[PDB]
Amino acid sequence: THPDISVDVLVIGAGPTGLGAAKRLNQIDGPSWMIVDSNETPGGLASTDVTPEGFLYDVGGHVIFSHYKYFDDCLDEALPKEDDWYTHQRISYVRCQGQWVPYPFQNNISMLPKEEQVKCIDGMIDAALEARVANTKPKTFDEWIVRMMGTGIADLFMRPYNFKVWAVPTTKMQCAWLGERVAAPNLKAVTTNVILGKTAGNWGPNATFRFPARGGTGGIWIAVANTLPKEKTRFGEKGKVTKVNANNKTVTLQDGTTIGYKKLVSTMAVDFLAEAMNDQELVGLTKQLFYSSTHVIGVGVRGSRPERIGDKCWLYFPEDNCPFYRATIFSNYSPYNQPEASKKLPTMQLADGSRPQSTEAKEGPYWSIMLEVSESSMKPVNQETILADCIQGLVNTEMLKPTDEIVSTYHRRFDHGYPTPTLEREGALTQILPKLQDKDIWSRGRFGSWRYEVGNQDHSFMLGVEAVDNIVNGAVELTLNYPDFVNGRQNTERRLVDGAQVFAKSKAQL
Amino acid sequence: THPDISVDVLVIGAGPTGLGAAKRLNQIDGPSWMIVDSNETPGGLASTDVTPEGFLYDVGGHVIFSHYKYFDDCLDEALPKEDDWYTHQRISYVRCQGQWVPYPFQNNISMLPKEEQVKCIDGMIDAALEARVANTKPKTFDEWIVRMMGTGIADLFMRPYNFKVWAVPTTKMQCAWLGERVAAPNLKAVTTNVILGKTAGNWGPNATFRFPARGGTGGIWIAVANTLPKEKTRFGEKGKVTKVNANNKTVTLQDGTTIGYKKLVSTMAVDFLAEAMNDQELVGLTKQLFYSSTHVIGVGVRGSRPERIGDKCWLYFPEDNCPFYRATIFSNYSPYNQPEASKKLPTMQLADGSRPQSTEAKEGPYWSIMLEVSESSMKPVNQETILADCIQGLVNTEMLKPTDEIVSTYHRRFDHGYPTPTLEREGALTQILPKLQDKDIWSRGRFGSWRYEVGNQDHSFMLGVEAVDNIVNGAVELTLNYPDFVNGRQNTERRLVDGAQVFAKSKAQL
Amino acid sequence: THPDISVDVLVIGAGPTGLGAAKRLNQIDGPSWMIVDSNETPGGLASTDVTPEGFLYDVGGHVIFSHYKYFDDCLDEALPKEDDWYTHQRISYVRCQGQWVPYPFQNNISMLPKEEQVKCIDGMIDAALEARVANTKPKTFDEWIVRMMGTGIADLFMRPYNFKVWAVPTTKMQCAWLGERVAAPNLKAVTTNVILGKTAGNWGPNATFRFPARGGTGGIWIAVANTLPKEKTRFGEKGKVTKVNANNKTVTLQDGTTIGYKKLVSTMAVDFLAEAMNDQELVGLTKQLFYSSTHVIGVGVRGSRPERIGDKCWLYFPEDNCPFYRATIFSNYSPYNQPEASKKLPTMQLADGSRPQSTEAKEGPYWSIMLEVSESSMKPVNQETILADCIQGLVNTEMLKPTDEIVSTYHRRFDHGYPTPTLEREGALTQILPKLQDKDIWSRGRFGSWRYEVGNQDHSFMLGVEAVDNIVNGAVELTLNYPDFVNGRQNTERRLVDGAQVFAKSKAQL
Amino acid sequence: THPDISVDVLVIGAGPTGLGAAKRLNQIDGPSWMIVDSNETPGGLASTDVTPEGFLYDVGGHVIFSHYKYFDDCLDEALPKEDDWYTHQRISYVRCQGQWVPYPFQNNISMLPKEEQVKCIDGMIDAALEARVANTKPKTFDEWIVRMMGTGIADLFMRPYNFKVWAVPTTKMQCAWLGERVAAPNLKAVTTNVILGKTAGNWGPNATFRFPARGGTGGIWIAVANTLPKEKTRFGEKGKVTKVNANNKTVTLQDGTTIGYKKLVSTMAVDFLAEAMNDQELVGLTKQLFYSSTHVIGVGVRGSRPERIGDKCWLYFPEDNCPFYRATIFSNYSPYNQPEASKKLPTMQLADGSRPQSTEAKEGPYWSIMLEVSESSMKPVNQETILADCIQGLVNTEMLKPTDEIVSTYHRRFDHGYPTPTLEREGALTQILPKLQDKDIWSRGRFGSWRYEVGNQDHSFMLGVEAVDNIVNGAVELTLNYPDFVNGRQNTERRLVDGAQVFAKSKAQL
Ligand SMILES: [Cl-]
Ligand SMILES: [Cl-]
Ligand SMILES: [Cl-]
Ligand SMILES: [Cl-]
Ligand SMILES: [Cl-]
Repeated sequence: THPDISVDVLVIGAGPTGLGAAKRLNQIDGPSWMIVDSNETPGGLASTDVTPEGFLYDVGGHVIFSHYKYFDDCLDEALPKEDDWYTHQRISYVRCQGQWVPYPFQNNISMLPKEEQVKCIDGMIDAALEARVANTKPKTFDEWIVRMMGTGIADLFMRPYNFKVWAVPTTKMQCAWLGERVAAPNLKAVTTNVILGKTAGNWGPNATFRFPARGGTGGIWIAVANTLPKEKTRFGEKGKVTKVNANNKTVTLQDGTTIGYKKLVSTMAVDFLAEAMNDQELVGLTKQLFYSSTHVIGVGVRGSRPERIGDKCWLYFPEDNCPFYRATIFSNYSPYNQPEASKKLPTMQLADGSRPQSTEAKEGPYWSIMLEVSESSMKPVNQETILADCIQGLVNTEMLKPTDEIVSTYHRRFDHGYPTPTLEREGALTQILPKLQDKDIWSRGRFGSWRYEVGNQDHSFMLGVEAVDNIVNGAVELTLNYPDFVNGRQNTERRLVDGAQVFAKSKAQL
Repeated sequence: THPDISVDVLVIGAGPTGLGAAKRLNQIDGPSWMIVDSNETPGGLASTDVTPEGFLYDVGGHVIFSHYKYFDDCLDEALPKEDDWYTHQRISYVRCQGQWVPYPFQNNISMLPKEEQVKCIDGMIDAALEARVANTKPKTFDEWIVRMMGTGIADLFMRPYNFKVWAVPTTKMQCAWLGERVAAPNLKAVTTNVILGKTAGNWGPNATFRFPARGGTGGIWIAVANTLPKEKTRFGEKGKVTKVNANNKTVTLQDGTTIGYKKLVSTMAVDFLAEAMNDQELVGLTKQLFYSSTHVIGVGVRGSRPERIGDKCWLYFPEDNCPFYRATIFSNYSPYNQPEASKKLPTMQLADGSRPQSTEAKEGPYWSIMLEVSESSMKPVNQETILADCIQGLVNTEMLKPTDEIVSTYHRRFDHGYPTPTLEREGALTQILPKLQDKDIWSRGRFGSWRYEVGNQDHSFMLGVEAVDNIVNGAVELTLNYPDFVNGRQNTERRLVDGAQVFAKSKAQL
Repeated sequence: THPDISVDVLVIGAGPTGLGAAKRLNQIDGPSWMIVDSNETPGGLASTDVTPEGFLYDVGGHVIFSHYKYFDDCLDEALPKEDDWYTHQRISYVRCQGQWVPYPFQNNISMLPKEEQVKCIDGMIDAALEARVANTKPKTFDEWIVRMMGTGIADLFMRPYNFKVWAVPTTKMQCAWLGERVAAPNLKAVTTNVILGKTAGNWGPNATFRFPARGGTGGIWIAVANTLPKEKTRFGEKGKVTKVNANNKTVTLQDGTTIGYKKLVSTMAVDFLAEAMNDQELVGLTKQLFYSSTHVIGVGVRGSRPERIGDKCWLYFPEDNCPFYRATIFSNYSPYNQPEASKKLPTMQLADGSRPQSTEAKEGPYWSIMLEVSESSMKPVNQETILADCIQGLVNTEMLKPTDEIVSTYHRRFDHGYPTPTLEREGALTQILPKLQDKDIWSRGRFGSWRYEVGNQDHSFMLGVEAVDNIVNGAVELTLNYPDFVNGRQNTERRLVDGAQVFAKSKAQL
Repeated sequence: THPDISVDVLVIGAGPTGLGAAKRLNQIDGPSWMIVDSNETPGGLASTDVTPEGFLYDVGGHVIFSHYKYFDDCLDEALPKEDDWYTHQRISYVRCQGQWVPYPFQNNISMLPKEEQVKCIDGMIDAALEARVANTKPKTFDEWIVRMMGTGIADLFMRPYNFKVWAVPTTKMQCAWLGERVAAPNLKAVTTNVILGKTAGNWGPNATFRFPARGGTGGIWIAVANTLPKEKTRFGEKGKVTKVNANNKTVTLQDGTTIGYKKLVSTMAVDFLAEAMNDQELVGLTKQLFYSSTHVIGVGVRGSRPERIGDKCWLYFPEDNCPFYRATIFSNYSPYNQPEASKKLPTMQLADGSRPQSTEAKEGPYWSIMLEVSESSMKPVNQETILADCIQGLVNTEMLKPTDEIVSTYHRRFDHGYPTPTLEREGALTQILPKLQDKDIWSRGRFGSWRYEVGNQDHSFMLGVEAVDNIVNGAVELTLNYPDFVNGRQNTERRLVDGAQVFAKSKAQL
């Protein structure tokens, strides 16, 4: 019995990974293909939301750094106009003992209190000496931290912060993922800065970045998707997958529709995929994986951007005076992430949690703060108090004065927020993924393949691109299996226009 | 003024690298292409000669170990029959002080004289203690050797042997090339074997290998070339490139024929290429490279295979009692590498150099020995004596009895034999290659790109495949730039039939 | 009330330590002095017993190596005749798995079975690598052993043997005592000998030694004692100390005699001394010390010296097939340690424990074996079976054939045999000794000061000499407080005739 | 032919070493002895001079830290009255870049400029990392310095200062001598101090010291000499040795007197001694030694003690703005080192070298500065200028205002000042000293035995004491051969009243 639809390559999910697949499928223009998503708006976790008050919020505050020229190509194609983008410098700090320590923390001990400087420089001297002699490798994230930074910085920042964000102890995570995530501090340079009182916040791929002028980051993915042939997309309730029959290569949609595929690129969470397959073995396997949920909190506030806030981009909060691990001055990325000054809005509450002296709609201007709070079986959070707790936290960290007027609030919980690089992860993935591929199913993405090291938007996008390129041109999936390889190089070879398309164009013009 | 011929991609050279380009160009079947070679017979350095007496000789005794499924696919296509191949186990030894030390030498100290064992175990102990503390990297091949094996093994085997093959002292070479070439010995394992008297000759990719039943390895490349559209090839005097005009992208052949190209894949020696471009800058750059010439000496001998020879495949000769660094019992690979026993041949001489007691043509059977002797500006060789010196060497090493009857002899000198991994190499290549690429010229191959670590038949074949794959599909050239990456994995993704071809075939079906 | 006798310096005990004290007191001939001992025969633990059958036995088999010229002087004086001494070369072995391994064990791995050689060479490699990097110090004897020899040699010899002798686990002992006792094996030299099959039994002060022709080592001390003025000695029941009144410096003897002293040199076991002082605090401190008792077993056997025995001097037994840790072929030291061949003796029993076939007194010649067995609260021994058990052990270790005729037997238990270098030792001694000295009591000797590293006869002799030299001439007690100092040098300065006596002699000549 | 005088032991030189010998010869009161010196006043280099203006100057500013109770006893005997001594605390600083860095320099990096702190903390970090792994020993003082402090502190202080004092480059000196002279800095402690801004100037034996109320240190040795039997001393021109006839053990004095000896304790510089012996071999040997001369400069200045000067005791000057390596505020040690306030003196010059506005004799009070300048074949110094140069330096280092009134000046050059611990030293001494002893000559003292490690007054005194003790009581000369042993312990055994004298006294009481 024939399926309602038959394609060579079926793409499930229209987030960055899925759209990457679609883009390369569309570029090659060889096999037939189709992309579906239960959401009417493509973008997935890289989408932007809006409060009724006109405040925009990305899903946690997303800053792009591109490792791939291909990813750049597709962005330039979607938002080609110069004024589609703003370019910014990374102003990042960590909140430690009343003071803002420039990112990364481990490289800026100099901004700490004297007593704390001691504990830190001590830990590093120890670690540098043991390292001069070490011949074994760190078994856990935690060991790596101690080995690389010493007990001083471990206890002061690394350990408490990482629990606050991963929702699992540092001793429960693996060490291989953090090539380009965590900076290994040089003893000599660190003490030199302590002596001099200088800073060093240039480490990391976040140096300088682009942000879309309108629509938040979610705008990019809407623009990218628009380059696809509408009839090959199926977004909304009509595109919600409810069943995957690996054995006879057919997917079933919510509305009963059936799609037949030769090859399946799934970008939904691999545990949901296992469920949708009714494959008991895979379900059990995926159940060995671990993830944290993410609460994204949005706070719209009236007033000119306080000088105390300055041009800070994102801030890290290791201390326990606030529930959130990171905050972003989202209003700094684009003036279109919040209403214009002329827009009149009533004050909902003051930062201290009290009623405003006036509930009349007043003018702005406005600024915006975006928060993230992790959740897991090891770190539960109370949904009905988290917004209030977050706002208090903003007070406690002197992000807001208790008098500051709050004009808009945003709170949304994303079940699958972070794929946790646990000690167990690979043992599971090295079974799950191979077994899926033996069924002609490329499971890829932040939760498709579950590898955070390679879980950024560009990474995800390329996972989709490279899956297709593997399916069609026999390309090695570098991003999936070799995070350090792709992350350590400039990937310039693959382009939105490869030789193939050039030669075909010229043969058609004769 | 139009050229006689115009193709999208022109391939110069039909050795493995060139043919690799061809097979993928021919597979993709997109851009137009053409392949030329000055030799009527494709195969390059991987081809086979035959003496008038019917004894075959490869260019030094070639053994195939594949790192790529794609390579395997093309061999299977060209020689699909089970009985087209022989599969063998590596029986390799090193000749040291009257005894046969199993390969690798450094892993079998137990087979040496007691006095020599001491010198070696001592060396390793020292090295192992300094390694426990070392934090810098070796600057030369020689340092690497000392660090990894100790002075004992360095002076006994490594140092003398490597000069005898590379034709340059170990102190003039770089350390980066030897990932899978030189075995780093483990002190405990080595001494445990010395105590017990056990061996360990399983290290290396050569464990089990296959070899063509007929025509030598050259038979493979003739077969592979036959799967190409004949009309797209131009082999022989008609295909000899004499001039390359990079500025207007046209090549000129010996017979005056002009060929225009959009992309050039050049597999000739990059120094010859620079010469053919009349590009002074590149000629100067290429002259900073270094290579050794290779003398291949063949000796056909009458008699049943001596038990003293046994099933030995190839043998290493570090000592100075013979000029050759290696010997291959070529007759062991295939019964068709030498005449049948029923064939009658006259004896040309005895191993000791004297005349045969009888110049009548007697029967066999026969066995065959193939020698290699290196030459360079640092190690000259006398061509008119080398054959004789080699035969004497065979006597001194007890490979031949002074009474053994020589039936056939072979000697040929190949100017460009080994691309020497000198210290200066990369300094030159990282200038030569990029500058060539800016002219849309992909120089690839054993001398096309000059990197030995990736200079085997499968490496070369792939260098060509990947050059095309980069030109057409924007694939990254992994084999060229990341030897250790391609050598350390199973490269299974690229196939002689990719999804592209499958999907196009099914689209033409309906 | 005046005491019966009053001397300036009183010496309790006429072992080597006491005799040393006396000899220098007598040389200086300044302060008045006196030496007492409960034994009619001076010598203490360095005395010799005789069986009724005419078989001599030292208290464990004593071999002199002199660190002091002073010690040499007194022996030359006591036994000045050339033929008073025999000179020997140390032939020492360790009984391991049916074989005799030359001393020291850790230096002769070559003589072990192959399977065991591997275990050992492995341990040493591990330890050599850890050592290359170690920066801390060993906390226990055990740790020291591992660090210096590896787990292989530790489990095979060091750990089992050291318990067998010290009667306490190697984990319970300190590491500082073994400067010149335990050899630290060099990895390269060891493996070099395993490869070649050579030996290395020259390590240690025991190389070549001299032994008294007559009266066992006990003869020496009788002779030394005879050079003292008889009226200044009091040996026997008349010289047994029963009370020490530190407060009014008066000693009381068994026969009621009281002796007044200004300075006391006590060479009795320091725990006995505290008891004799009725000093509760010191008693409590001394009880923190630990010692092992020694069983000395003597076996006289009929027959020419078996060739299997050869010229072996002393032998170490780490295995558990015999209760003794060491055996000495005491008959080898001097022909006068056992009866002449012409002497007729009845056989008491056979080595297998059976009755002899003849109980008539037959002739010799004879040889003699001396054994040692340790006892402690951690290692009890059954006195009534130990002799039989020892004789069986001599059979199991093939020291005796079950047929060998045993002519004489000897067994005596010395309560204070070895002062155990426990972890707790120095904590107690650094209180005990100074507190005793504050009372003008120099407690010195193998059990007077309780320090094994400095507990040989010469050491003890010199402890007494230096004690007196401190009392009279303000000399620093080097042997007591700096074992490594005196052991690591040639002590040539102090002589039996110092300038003092030379100048006095010359002033009396005028 | 008999000598005019005959003694058992003859002592040449009445500095601290000679007087040490005499004191013990006098205590023992056994052999006959006699001490001679070419100076009417005993003290040697530890004697005091006086300027006509009434200003005292030690030979460089001598500060006593006693390692020996014996030394203490003799000083208590010579100067028994409480008010014979002043007790002080070590206030010591190093002059670096306009600031006073508390001694030791290496432990107080915090007091440096920020740019310099970096250079130093960097060097230590490097050093600490190499030390974690080092397994060889330093071949020179310089290497020791680098290894122990880093190139930072090496270039800033150690290297320049040590040449400025030793008159030789740090690379020309040996490493063994500096157990208690140079402090090995702990990285963690140093950086902790840099961070906190704290100090640490307690390291060293100089913590708290005592100084003779009257007569400078010279008063001590005058008082000590006075305790000797006058008739056994021969000081002055009458005591000047001119010949030493080692072969018939007779010494010849200036006035022709001949002294026969049995043992000779020579404290004159061993080079002069070899000369006096007319022993060619020893002359050659002694010429292999090296020494630096010492210029002592004394500056008396009118005025109350400037607050700028404070209670500083001695100060180190590594920088090249002054010729002197050390300065002492001698006036701070005792009020009797300079005239009383009431004394009237004319101003000789101003600190700037100009004439005084008034040559009338005005009152005080006064203060005194003592400087030291080194000289050698590698570092000449111009005698006629040095005084002025030194005064200028005092100006440059802001020790003196150019207006300060200089009342008195002192300058004297001591040919033998410092025995240089050169690399060659021991190779010479280990021949010189033993060869001398085979002749019954004990050469001892700062230049008698030439070892600086053990060349302070107490060390010297004891070298003499121990020499006599070796001659008479067969005592080991610990201070001569084991500097580290004596320096690292409290030497409490040898006293001015030993048991010997006590017992002899009580024997004569009966
Ligand atoms: Cl070529
Ligand atoms: Cl006792
Ligand atoms: Cl019998
Ligand atoms: Cl002198
Ligand atoms: Cl004036």
